[PDB]
Amino acid sequence: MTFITKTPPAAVLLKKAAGIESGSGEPNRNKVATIKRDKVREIAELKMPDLNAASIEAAMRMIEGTARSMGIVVED
Repeated sequence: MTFITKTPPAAVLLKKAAGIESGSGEPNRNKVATIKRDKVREIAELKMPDLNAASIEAAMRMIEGTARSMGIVVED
């Protein structure tokens, strides 16, 4: 738990960005939002300067499979 610096994690930031306000709120293995790499692109850019990603496609790579663990799909 840290609320001082460093953007949020992929899933969380994903739920906020691609997860809209909260079409789910208590999701699990379903889908509530779908975006192309354009969103997971900018999204990873925010958590880029703080995430252990390895590059743009690399951040979205983990950020993508990450969104699937919540309720947001991603199209390459």
